[PDB]
Amino acid sequence: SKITAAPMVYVRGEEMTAYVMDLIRSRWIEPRVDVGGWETFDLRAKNRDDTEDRVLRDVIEAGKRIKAIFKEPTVTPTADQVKRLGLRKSWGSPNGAMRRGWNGITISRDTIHIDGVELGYKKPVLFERHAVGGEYSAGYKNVGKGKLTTTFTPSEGPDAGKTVVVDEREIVDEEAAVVTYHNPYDNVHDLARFFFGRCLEAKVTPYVVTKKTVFKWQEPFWQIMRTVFDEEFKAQFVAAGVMKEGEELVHLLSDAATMKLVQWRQGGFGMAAHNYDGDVLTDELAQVHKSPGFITSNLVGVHEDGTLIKEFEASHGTVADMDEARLRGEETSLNPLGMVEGLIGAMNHAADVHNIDRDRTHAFTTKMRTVIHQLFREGKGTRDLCGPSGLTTEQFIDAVAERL
Amino acid sequence: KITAAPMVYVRGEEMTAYVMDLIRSRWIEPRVDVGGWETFDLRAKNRDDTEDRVLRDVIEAGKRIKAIFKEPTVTPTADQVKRLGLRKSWGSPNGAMRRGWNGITISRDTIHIDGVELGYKKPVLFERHAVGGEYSAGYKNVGKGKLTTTFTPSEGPDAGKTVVVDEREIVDEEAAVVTYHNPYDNVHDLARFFFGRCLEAKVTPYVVTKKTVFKWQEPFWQIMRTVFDEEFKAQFVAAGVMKEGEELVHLLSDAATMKLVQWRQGGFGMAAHNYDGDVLTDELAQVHKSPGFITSNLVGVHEDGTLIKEFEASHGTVADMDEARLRGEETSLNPLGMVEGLIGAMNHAADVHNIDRDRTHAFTTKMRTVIHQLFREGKGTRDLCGPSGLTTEQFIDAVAERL
Ligand SMILES: [Mg+2]
Repeated sequence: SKITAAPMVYVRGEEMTAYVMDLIRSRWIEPRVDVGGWETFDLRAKNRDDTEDRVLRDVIEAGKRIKAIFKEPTVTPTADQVKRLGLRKSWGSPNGAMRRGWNGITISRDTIHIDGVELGYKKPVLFERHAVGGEYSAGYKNVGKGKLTTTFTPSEGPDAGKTVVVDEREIVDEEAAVVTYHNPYDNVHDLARFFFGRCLEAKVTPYVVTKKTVFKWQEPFWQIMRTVFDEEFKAQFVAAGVMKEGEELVHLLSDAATMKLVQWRQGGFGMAAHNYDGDVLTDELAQVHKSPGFITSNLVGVHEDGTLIKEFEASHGTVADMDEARLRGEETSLNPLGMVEGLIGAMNHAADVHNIDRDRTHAFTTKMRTVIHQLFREGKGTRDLCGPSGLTTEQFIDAVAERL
Repeated sequence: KITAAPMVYVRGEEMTAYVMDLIRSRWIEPRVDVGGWETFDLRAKNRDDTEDRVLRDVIEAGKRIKAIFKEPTVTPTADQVKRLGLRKSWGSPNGAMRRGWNGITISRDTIHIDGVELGYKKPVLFERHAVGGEYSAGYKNVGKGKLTTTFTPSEGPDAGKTVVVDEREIVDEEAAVVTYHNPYDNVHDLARFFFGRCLEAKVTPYVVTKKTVFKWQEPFWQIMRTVFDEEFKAQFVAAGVMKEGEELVHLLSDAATMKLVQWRQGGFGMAAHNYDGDVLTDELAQVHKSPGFITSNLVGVHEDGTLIKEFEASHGTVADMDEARLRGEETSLNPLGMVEGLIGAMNHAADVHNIDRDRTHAFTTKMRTVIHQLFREGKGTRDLCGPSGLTTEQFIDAVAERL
């Protein structure tokens, strides 16, 4: 019989990545997997306009209920795209919505490796980007001279109801930005447990990355991680030989971590950072490794029922330049490994979170990975890694499908 | 013997202070009268003992003299408070200097030696906005409650009218609440400094921000682009850097981290906000070779319009080599990054005070040429020349010999 796919949200995009995933679903998945349990959503920039971001609020609904999501790269309907695609209106990045709609704790940005192919990092690297707070949710104004005041009124504790001044300053410039933001730190307890759990499993030395020396408000991010590590993980890490006795959890300053990403070409490490630091450091990580596509973008949130909501996406966009090449009858060679790593993760999580056909699903997803890696070893991968004698997009799809 | 102009000299500790003591004893003092040098003891212990009056005195001296050389220093963090037996922890001196001297820019440029291959083939220039952002934030660590940010303009048609900038319910038992500002008036000055340096160096300039998401940053780009288009674009075309119709490029901060790893040919410049510049200049140093292979020059302005310039190396005091030294063992400290700082400071001191201009400039040029030439001959330090490289004292003597 075919493998019974567990309930999973499948978010289709457009352009080259949608063309490639249609071939992957048709030729790799569907012959071997009953995907009846998949809930499919059309996130074409058009369909987000045409439905007024209904299809987005429906994806978020399906996500909270099913807890496993594969998302293809999508076109954010920015002002440039409204004109190009003849849309009616402009719409924001879906990330903030998904990060809050699924109680996000982290975006896992991990190095993708190919057995038999050497990339920038020799061994796996793990990165945890705090999924919430910071400047991504800042309120702000561009102003000239005047007085800026920030007050806080606690709702609890011995000073409930008492308004206190957080900051007051005189702006003395004719052109200035004034900015307020918050970092919610309650879920850093869960982030710590998730991160250290993953790092132990992977046998990588974990590091915590902040600017807490100057940005002193960041101290809790560090203190919560050290506390969870010392009480719940330091023993297991010494026992597994990842860390020696007496060795302590190391904090790295954000600016220093940019230097460690370049130095530490052996890999075998893990880092956890705030939202913005993680955005910037993970792109540096991508470039040292190979390119954006060679890092995951795996959102992990916490359901009210205590299980994890996990969304998986490739770290590249829809590759419109290649879709143009295709529609000019020029050969293409899209490496689908980034998106396949995402689909594997989604299918695996769906099987685990629902307890449906776990053994067969994990065996199939592992075989897909093993088959792809072996083609790359033989010089039968895509042209990004195998050079000009590498296979086209379609030749690669067929090469994998024959070997499943 | 050269009469040194008035200059502030900020002394540190550990390996770097020992190295600079020798440089002064063997290279400077036998050829230069350093009467005009005002020296300041910025040991962590001296910051702690004077309750930072020594840092207050450095800022007052810098405003008066306008030319500052600063050795690497130990910031009195909680760990250094333990290690050095201090009474209190203290912040870095940087905020005090950058704000105290009306900072505009921190210029952080790759250090190059003809005939020595480092990470970037051609010079790279970086302009970090010296002030603003989270470096001057107010903040609290709080629980649940209501956070309100108001602004009252003092000028214009809405003067006196308090407006709401932000209002949000904090729903977490543990949260940071943060308010900061970006002062953009001196970005007009940053832009002219940056594009002029890039034009001189013939490098392609880029502006780096997160303005697509952090939209309050839009003016940083608009000010720079307006200055570029009005004052510099045609010059960039005529210098062979850019083609007609090519526009100034904006890079997102996260994309710029990728470009620093990719663009190993160098020949580019980047301008960024304070924090973006902090992280990118550390990345820049590492791709080039190491922390000290980047200059660090703060440019500010006195209320009388005279530029205040401070110069330092981009490395620390290298405690580990001081330890190895005190154990009688061999060291190899490359002093080029520190000497580039001293050269800039003495050159500015000479230019601002008009004291022995011609001879100071010749001595500073010779110091650099003598150092660079020794590296070309495999008689540099072991960081560039390998084990066959000279020791700290051997390198100091070798340079002394050739002046
Ligand atoms: Mg720094």
